[PDB]
Amino acid sequence: CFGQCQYTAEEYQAIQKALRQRLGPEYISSRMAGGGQKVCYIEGHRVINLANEMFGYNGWAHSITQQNVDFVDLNNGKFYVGVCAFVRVQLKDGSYHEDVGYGVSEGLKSKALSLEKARKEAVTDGLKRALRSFGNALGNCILDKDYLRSLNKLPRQLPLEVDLTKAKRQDLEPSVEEARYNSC
Amino acid sequence: CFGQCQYTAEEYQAIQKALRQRLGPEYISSRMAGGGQKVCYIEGHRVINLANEMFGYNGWAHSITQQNVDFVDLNNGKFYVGVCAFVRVQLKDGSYHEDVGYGVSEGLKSKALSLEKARKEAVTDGLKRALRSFGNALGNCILDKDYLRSLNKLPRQLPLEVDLTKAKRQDLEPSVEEARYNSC
Amino acid sequence: CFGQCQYTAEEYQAIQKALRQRLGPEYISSRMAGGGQKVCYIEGHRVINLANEMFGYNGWAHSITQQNVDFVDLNNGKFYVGVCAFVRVQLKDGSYHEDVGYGVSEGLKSKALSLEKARKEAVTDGLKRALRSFGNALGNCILDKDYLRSLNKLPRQLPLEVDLTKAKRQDLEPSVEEARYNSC
Amino acid sequence: CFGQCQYTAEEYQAIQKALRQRLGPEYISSRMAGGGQKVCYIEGHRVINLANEMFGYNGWAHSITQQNVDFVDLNNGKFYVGVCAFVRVQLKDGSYHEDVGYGVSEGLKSKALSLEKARKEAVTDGLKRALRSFGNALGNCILDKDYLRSLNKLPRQLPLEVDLTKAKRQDLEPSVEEARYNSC
Amino acid sequence: CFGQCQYTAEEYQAIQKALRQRLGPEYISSRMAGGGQKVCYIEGHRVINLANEMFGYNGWAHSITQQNVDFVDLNNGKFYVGVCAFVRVQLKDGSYHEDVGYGVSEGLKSKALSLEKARKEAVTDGLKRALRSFGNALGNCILDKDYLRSLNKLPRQLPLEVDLTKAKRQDLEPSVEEARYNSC
Amino acid sequence: CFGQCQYTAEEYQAIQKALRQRLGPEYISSRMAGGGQKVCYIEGHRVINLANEMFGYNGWAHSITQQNVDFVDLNNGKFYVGVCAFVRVQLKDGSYHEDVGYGVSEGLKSKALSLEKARKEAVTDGLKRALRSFGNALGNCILDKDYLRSLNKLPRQLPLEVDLTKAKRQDLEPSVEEARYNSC
Amino acid sequence: CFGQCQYTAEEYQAIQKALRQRLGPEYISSRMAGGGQKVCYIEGHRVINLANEMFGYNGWAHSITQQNVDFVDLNNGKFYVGVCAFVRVQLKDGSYHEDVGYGVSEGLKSKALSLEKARKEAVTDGLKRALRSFGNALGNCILDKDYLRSLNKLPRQLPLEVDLTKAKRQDLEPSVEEARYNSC
Amino acid sequence: CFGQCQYTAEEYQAIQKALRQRLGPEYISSRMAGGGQKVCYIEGHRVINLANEMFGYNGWAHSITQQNVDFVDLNNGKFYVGVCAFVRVQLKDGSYHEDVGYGVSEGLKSKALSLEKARKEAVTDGLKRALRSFGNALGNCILDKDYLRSLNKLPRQLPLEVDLTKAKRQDLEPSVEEARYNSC
Amino acid sequence: CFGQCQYTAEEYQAIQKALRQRLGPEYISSRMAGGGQKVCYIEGHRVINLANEMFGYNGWAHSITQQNVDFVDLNNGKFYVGVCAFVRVQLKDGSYHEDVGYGVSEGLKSKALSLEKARKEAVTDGLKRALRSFGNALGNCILDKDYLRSLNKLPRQLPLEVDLTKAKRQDLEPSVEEARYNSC
Amino acid sequence: CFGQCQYTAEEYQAIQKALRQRLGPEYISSRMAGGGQKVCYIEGHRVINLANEMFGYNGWAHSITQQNVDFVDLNNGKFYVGVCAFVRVQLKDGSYHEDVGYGVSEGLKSKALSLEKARKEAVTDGLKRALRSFGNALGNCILDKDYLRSLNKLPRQLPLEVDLTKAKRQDLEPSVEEARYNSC
Amino acid sequence: CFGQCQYTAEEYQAIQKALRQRLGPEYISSRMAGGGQKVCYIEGHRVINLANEMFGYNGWAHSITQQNVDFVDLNNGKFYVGVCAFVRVQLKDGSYHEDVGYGVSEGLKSKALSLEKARKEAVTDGLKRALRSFGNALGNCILDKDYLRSLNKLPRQLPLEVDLTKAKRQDLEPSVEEARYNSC
Repeated sequence: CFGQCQYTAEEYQAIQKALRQRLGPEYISSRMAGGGQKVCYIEGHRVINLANEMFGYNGWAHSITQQNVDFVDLNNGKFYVGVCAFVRVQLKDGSYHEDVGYGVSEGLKSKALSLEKARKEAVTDGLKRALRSFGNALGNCILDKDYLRSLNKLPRQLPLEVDLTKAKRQDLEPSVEEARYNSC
Repeated sequence: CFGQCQYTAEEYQAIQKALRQRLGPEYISSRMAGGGQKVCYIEGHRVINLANEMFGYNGWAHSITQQNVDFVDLNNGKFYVGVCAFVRVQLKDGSYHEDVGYGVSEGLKSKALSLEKARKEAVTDGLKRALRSFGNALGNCILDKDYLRSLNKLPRQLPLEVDLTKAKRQDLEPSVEEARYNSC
Repeated sequence: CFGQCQYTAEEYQAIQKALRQRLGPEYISSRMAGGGQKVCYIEGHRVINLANEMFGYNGWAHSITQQNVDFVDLNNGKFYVGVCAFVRVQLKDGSYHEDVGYGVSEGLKSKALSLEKARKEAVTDGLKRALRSFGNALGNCILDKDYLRSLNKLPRQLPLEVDLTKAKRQDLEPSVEEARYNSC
Repeated sequence: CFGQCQYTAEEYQAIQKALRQRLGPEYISSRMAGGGQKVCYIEGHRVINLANEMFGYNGWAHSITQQNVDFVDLNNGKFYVGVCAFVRVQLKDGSYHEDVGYGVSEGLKSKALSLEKARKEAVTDGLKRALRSFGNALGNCILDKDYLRSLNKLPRQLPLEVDLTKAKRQDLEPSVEEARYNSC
Repeated sequence: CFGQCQYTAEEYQAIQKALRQRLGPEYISSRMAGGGQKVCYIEGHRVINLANEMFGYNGWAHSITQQNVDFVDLNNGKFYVGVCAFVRVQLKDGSYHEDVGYGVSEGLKSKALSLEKARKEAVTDGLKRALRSFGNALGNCILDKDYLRSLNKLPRQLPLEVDLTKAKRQDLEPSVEEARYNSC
Repeated sequence: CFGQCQYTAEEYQAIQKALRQRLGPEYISSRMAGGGQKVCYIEGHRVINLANEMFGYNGWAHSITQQNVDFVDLNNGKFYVGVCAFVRVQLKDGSYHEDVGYGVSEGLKSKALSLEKARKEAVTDGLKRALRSFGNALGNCILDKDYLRSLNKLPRQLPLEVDLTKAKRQDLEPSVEEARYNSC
Repeated sequence: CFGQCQYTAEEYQAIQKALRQRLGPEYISSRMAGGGQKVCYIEGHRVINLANEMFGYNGWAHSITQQNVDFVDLNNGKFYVGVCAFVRVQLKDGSYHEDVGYGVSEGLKSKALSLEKARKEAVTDGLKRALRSFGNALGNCILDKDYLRSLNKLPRQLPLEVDLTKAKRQDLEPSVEEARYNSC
Repeated sequence: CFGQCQYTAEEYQAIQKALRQRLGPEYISSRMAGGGQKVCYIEGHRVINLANEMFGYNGWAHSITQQNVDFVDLNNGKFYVGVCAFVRVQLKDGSYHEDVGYGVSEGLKSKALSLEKARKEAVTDGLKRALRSFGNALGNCILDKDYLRSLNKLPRQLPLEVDLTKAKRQDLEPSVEEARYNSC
Repeated sequence: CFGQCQYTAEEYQAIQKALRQRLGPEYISSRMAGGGQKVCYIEGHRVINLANEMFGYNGWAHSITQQNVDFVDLNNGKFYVGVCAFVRVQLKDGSYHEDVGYGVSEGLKSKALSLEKARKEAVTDGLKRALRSFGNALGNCILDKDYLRSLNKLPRQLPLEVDLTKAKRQDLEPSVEEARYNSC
Repeated sequence: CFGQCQYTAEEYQAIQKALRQRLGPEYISSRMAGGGQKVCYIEGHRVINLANEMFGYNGWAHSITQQNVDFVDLNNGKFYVGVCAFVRVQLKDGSYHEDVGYGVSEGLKSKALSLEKARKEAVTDGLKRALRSFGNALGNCILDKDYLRSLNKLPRQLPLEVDLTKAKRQDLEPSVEEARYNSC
Repeated sequence: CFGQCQYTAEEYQAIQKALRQRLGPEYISSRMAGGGQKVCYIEGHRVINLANEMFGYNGWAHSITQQNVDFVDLNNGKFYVGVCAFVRVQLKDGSYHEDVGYGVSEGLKSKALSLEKARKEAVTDGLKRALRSFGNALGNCILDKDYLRSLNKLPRQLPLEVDLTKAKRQDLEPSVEEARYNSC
């Protein structure tokens, strides 16, 4: 089952070589840090799809080992919420990587929305930081300074328009059900 | 049993390819956020059916690892309830994904109804966010900005009328019972 | 034993296809919500029989993982009781689904009756919401808005009179005892 | 041992078909609810015998997972006692069903008798509600409204006189001891 | 060992048929309830011998899962003691039944004697109520109203005088020791 | 080892038949209850020897599952000590019986002696009550009223003088050591 | 290993027959009870040697399951210490017996010596009372009243002088070391 | 799986020889310590890539065994946060190394950002210090004084510009998916 | 390994016969008890060597199951320290013996030295009392009164001078290393 | 895996002989103790490399079993921090050694830096003291007084300049990757 | 692995005979006890090397089962620290010995240094006292009074000068690495 299967040599080399390279300009987005320069990051769904495409959708898993609210402060009617989360990512071979993410809320008035934002963000950057440890292709290169400098010297590409003419419009999946029938 | 069976190659490719694409305009609904623009989301039962159709009704499971009431506040006779829930979704191969959902209640007067809404919603978006990690087909594409922009440029389709002439009107299931007899 | 047997292909397809469709007008009942429109729901015993008929009487199980009284308030001599319950439903293959139900009591004067109602209702809607996740046939369709709209356009069928001429009037079960003898 | 043996096909169909039907007029008794109409129920020993006859005396078990006194109140010299009990019923195949029962005492003066009544009744309706989930024959039909309406249109049968000429008057069991000798 | 051996078909039918019938007039005794009619019950040793004779002396076991003193009150120099006990009875096949018994003391002056009576009685009716669930022969019929009415219409038999000419007067057991020698 | 060996048919019948009968006049002794009639009981060592002779010295075991001091009260310089003990007796086949005994001290001045008496007596009647459940021969018949009435109509036998000419006067056991040598 | 080996038939009969008889006048010693008659007992080392000679030095074990100081009181400069100890004795076949011993100190001035005496005595009579349960030869007969009466009618034998000409004067054990060499 | 596979001789010698040497001038960076000289260190991603390249991306894992906030102090409106983290690095053969890292924040005003920095840095230097123990190539040489002195005598190389013409611009990985297909 | 090997017959008889006899005058030393006569005891190292010589250096083990300081009192500048220790001695066959030792300090001024003495002595007499249970040769005979009386009638032997010409003066052990080489 | 492999005879003798000798003048460094003479010690990385070279990089592991801050004192604006750490070093054969190290900080003003220094130093000398127990080659000889005296009589060798022309300048490891490919 | 291998006969006799003798004058050192005579002891590293040479470097292990600070007192500016440590030494056959050591500090001013000394010394004499139990060669003879008296009558040998011409001056171990290669 999970955490027991042994990677084959061809699969090992494929995944290692694929993880060796860096990301392209489409993945990295930017934010305006408070009292700082432009901070480059990667969207959560981009890294998620990268994971399901590199290790397989059934090849990697992530769990929240422990999450606790660090603080909820009420200052002049605003809620400052800080939350930490421990996220562990495990492959199908048994390897794993555990890292901490932080969720921060400072502007919202409603306490419930503040905790919602804080906990969801804590989990999402926990996942990001835990997947970063597996190689450059999953998001390590964002921390490299020379890589960011080279990125700054690239043309600003326009966002791609999604061609959805072949999207999912009917529920029944004849191919998937047929394959599962052949597997049963 | 569950969490032990190994996915076959044909089934693996079928589910991976099916999870690769995005959702169609029928799945995404909209809400009017308080002091915000239109927020797009997916209904819970849509994602549930997507799960039972992609992995099989017996292929995926979800459990509530931990749920705790964050706060219940009484302000001038109204109840503000905020609840967090940890939901873990596991496939039949052993892979899993754990995520946090939040339930919020702010308008209801009765405390019992407020907690009912908060806990049920916390579990439902916990399930949604935990299933989002498995691919674009299960709801990841809702977070993509370009995908939403493309969706905004689509015609507004009328809701489909359900043809229920072949609904379930008798309890006895001759086909299911016969198949189970042949299996016993 | 339970949670270990593997579903056969024929049984898998039978149960999947049976779970794919929706329910008929006989199952859904209605309630008059306080300060609201007609709220449609499904009776507990209907869903129970649906479970024993779809998965077999020995094919599904449910347990109360955790139940705790959220609040018991005494307001001007009335008891407001709110209770939450965690219910886990497991099939014979190992798959499972866990969900939360709420029990509410607001009118009864006696505390004991209020807790009785609250806990029993909490468990019953916990079972309902946990069985809802297995497909449309077990009660998912109640949440679909288009399905409810189509239901509203149906004739109001009169309740069926139960023909009990073949009810259980003697204790001794010659068929069951004979079959168990042949099995021993 | 218990919870490990697999049901045979013939036994499975026998028990399923036997559980499919409903109960006869002899089983259901009535009570006069406080400020209400006639409430129909089933006696505990009737359901107990139904269990030992349907699944075998060694085929089903029940345990009290957790019982706690909800409240003991002293009002003007009377004791109001409310108790909850969690009862789990398990078959010899491993299937199980867990449900909550409530015991209520409001008239008795002595505290000890009040707790005796409350706890015993809590366990007995816990057993009833946990056995109800296995099918219509074990007591599910009591909750069906149309079934009760049909029952109201039946003649009121006189209670049966027990013919005890073949009761147990001697301790020694030659048949049972001989069978156990042949089994040893 | 215990809880692992499988009952044979002949033994199963013997014990089931023996448990099917009811008890004779010798077993049931009567008590004068405080402010009530005659309450019929069964002596503890009668049920104990019934157990060792029906399932074998090595075929059934009972344990006290949990016992706690509910209350010890001192009223004007008298001790009111109420105790609850959870008793679990298990057969050699693994089946089990768990039930609650209550011990009550209200007249004794000495606290130690009151607790002695309360705890011993709690355990004894715990055993009685736990053995009641196995069938009519072990004491279920005491709760049947028609059975009690039929019992009231029976002649009052005089208590039997025990013929003890073949009692145990010497310690050494040549038969038992010889059989154990042949078994070793 | 202990709790695993299976009783043979001949041994089973020997022990069952031996346990079926009642005790002789030598075993039962009498005490003068405070403000009561003559209370009949059995000495601890008598029951102990009965156990080692019926099941073998290596065939039965007893353990103290839990013992707690119920109360130690100081009244006008006297110590009233009440102690409860849970004793579990297990055979070599795995069967067991658990029961509660009480130790009482009310006259002694020294606290240490009072607790000594209370705890030792609690354990000894715990053992007695736990062994009572195995049959009439081990002490069940003491609770039978007709048996006691028949005992009252018996001649009062003089206590037997022990013939100790063949007592144990030398430590070395040539027979036991030789048998153990042959077993090694 | 320990608690797993099965006793052979010859060894079983040897140990049973040896345990059947009673002790000789040399073993029982006497004490002058405070405000009482002569109390007969057995020395600890006598019972210890009896154990190592009956079951073998490697055939029996004893452990202190739980020991707690009941009370340490300071009265006018004297220390009254009462201690209880739970001692479990286990044979090599798996059988066991657990019993409570009490240690008492009332005259000593130093607290440390009082606890030393109390705990050591508690353990020693715990061992005595736990070994008493295995038969008459290990010390059960001390509780028999007729046995003590017969003992009182015996001549008072002078204590035996130990002939130590063959005592242990050199450390090296050629026989034991040679046997262990042959065993290795 | 992980922690079970045995390293081969050729792989063992390869990794040992590779770990024997020291790092080149590109890896070590410098910081200006407060009131101190230039402090040399290694970037986190450099060591991460070194780990995935030396032991394989699936050959090493790291987990956070325990992390606790040492202190959060508020001094004149600034937050001094000190956090410790225990990080354990394990190879695929079972070997492991556990070490402590510290995260420090002293300048930031917002508490949430201070804890974010402190915890993330604590984990990152925990990983660094835990990987340092495996050899000189993974970062041990930074602590050698003579190595640092030799480094100071080296020319200051300009940072390398990353050639990203072959970066990751499309999601689909034909090579990885094909290899996984061949492995399934 | 330890606690699993079975003693051979020759080894069993050798150790049993060796343990049967008593100790010689060299082992027993004397102390002047406070306000008492001469108290005879055995030195710790003597008993230790006796253990390693009787059961082998690898044949017996001892562990401190639990040690707790009973009291540390400060009286007029002196420290009275009383400590208890539970010591368990286990043979290589699985047999064991557990006993309590006490450490006492009353004269020392420094607290640290007092606890040092108390704990070390508690452990040493715990070991002595736990080894006493294995037979007369390991120190049981010290408690025999007739043995001590016979010892008093013996000539007072002068202490033996140790001939150390063949002591250990070089570290390297050619014999031990050669034997271990032959064993590897 | 780790802690299971058995050392071979040749490897055992190699490691034993290598551990037998002492260290050379290059390893030992000196410190100026406060109010003391020159204190000789060994650098952490030296001992680390000695470990990876003697037992192999995959042959030894170390873990922090428990670390707790002993004290953090604020004296006139300075922070005195004392920390203890328990470090366990285990070989691949299962052998282990556990020892305590202490971290001390007394001069630093910032609390965070003080704890950083204290905990890191505590772990590093815990590792040193735990590795010292394996032989003279890993650092035992530092405690020998005659060895230190002989060291003082040696010429003061100049520190060696590291020849880094063959350092690690490229990430890709063709040899390691090729060996791992051949191992997969 | 460790604690499982069985000692061979030749190895057993070698180690037993080697442990039988006593130590030579080089091992024992002396200290000037406060207000006492010369106290003889053994250095820690001497006993450590004795252990690795007698049982092998991989043949014995030691662990700190539990260590707790007994007291830290501040008297007029000096720190009196007393610490106890439980040390367990285990051989490769499974045998073990557990003993307590004490660390004392009374002169140092700094608290951190006092705890450092106390804990390190506690562990070191815990190791010494735990290794003492294995025989005379590992340090038992230090407690023998006649052995010490004989030692006092020996000439005072000058400390040996260490010949370090063959010390460890290069890291690479060709012999050890070659042997490990042959073992892999």
